Amino acid sequence: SGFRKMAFPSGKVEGCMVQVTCGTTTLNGLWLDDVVYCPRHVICTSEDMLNPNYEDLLIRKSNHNFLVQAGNVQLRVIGHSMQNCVLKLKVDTANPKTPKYKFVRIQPGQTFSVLACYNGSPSGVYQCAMRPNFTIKGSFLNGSCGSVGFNIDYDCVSFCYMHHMELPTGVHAGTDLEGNFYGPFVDRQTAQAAGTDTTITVNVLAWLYAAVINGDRWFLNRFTTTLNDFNLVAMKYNYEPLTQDHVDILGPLSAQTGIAVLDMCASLKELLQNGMNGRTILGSALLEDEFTPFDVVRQCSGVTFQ
Amino acid sequence: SGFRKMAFPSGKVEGCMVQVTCGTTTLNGLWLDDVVYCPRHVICTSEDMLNPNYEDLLIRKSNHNFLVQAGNVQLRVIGHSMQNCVLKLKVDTANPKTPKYKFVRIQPGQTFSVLACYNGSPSGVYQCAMRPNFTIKGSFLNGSCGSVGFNIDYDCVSFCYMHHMELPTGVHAGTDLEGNFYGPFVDRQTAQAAGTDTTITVNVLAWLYAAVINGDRWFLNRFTTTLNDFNLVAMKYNYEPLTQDHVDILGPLSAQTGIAVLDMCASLKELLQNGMNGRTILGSALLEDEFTPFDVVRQCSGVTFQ
Ligand SMILES: [K+]
Ligand SMILES: [K+]
Repeated sequence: SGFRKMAFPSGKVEGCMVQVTCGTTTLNGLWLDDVVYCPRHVICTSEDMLNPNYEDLLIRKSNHNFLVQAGNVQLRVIGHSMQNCVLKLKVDTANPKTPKYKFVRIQPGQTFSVLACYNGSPSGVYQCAMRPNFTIKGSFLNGSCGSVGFNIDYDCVSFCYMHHMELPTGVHAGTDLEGNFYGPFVDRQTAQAAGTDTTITVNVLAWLYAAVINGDRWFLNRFTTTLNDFNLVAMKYNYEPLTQDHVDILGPLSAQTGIAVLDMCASLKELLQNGMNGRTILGSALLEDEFTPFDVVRQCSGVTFQ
Repeated sequence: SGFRKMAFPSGKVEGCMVQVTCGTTTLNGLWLDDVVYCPRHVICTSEDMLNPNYEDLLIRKSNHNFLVQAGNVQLRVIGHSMQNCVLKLKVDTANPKTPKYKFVRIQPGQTFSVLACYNGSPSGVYQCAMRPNFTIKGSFLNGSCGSVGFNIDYDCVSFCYMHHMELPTGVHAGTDLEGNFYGPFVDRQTAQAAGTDTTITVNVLAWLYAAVINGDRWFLNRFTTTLNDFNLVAMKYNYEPLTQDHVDILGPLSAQTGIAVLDMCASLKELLQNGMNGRTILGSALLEDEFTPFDVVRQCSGVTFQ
């Protein structure tokens, strides 16, 4: 049946993307009801970016400083405010294509779909994980800022990411839709180090379950382990600790397959210690960690969105 | 920066997906204007599937044998015809969300986005390649049939694939939207072997260029090669021949990077012979072959879709 990096359908988000311009900067905004959300660094000039006082930069701004274009339609800005690192432009028109939505702060490990946009227009869609160091390994270019990450549950878009910057290492950083950065990052052009990145253990386990559902059973072994003994081995290979909450979320998959989580953990332990011996799991020679337990179920069970 | 399996935005295709039921079988249909396209095997019972006479099975069908549901709206079937292996159901309502579209027959190695659907509702979107043996390595479950593959150019959806079946090996086969199978496959439950699958060489090269654009240069070596000497090594590793046309299509990327195609070929030759020495290219320990030269440009240049 197969297994792919599978993104949510993008239709609901496509109709919310607009172009926002201020000064010398154009980037993307999210148009929901009569508000457009975008990164507040759009108000900065190059020189402002080095040490911006945003409260003061925004006071000196007027509604007429902001050009918002939805397709070939100018939206008139009739108000502006700042929530943390997000700019909220109140416009004269509610988006008639506003979907059901919420703003959610995700945790490291968790995944989301990215609708990469330039000039308010979608370029493509791909699946991403919030890395344990609060960066994402996206595919983004100049002008991508304001592009959002999202999950869909039924008909409800949960927006969890807005793109703000690329770090020097070529990885990406941003906020929830309430404007709070994931990670120790600030929207200021000043050197800022990403933490060291670790592997998302719960996701590697989820993917091993995916492999079992798709037939691959060679890595299942006769050994077992305790959670603590597993985490001790994990730590040494730069894997995130496995928590009881992780074990619980892997429940549905353990039930579906009949293999218990601690059994799978022992299977992973061996994989970490010995390697794969030039074998592949779901076409991969590396252990893949950008699929959550929910992602595997959704794909392996055929969950749909309406 | 960054490089991902990036799918086209799915919005334009989402609004064309419907549920088609006949007998006890439910699968997906593509609703364009007042026609719904779906696999004709929807008219077969399990017993019919072993040796179907489609002309005769269809004569014995009436419009009222087909239930089409678009969301919670029943579309009334008022006509039916068969074009090769695709069923065309004429319905009472033109799709108000019909996009600009064409039907295109793609070639092996070319890529496309898949909107996996169940019960006329989208589950997810992912990027696919037409394998050299005319199969696709999709992620599809029971009820996925009628799901389509597509590219977008500007505002125009080019439909290139409709899903019909999974082979025993777990790979997938289907038709263009005129109903002609890609490959030597038939919509009959009778043993059908996929040809031996080879690696899409031009795509591996395109991806190596992507890797260079993103920094990775460790695999660039001091050697060069002729096209023929390359193809001799390629053949031995189950790689498709590299043609002059392939060399020409890689031109833009060779220009962008400054590395000539035959130089990159030599870099690949060594990778094939020695392996990767536990190193990775764009996060991968395997050579990836599901990105075309165009795909790399689009993603690395930031092409957008109206
Ligand atoms: K600016
Ligand atoms: K070389």
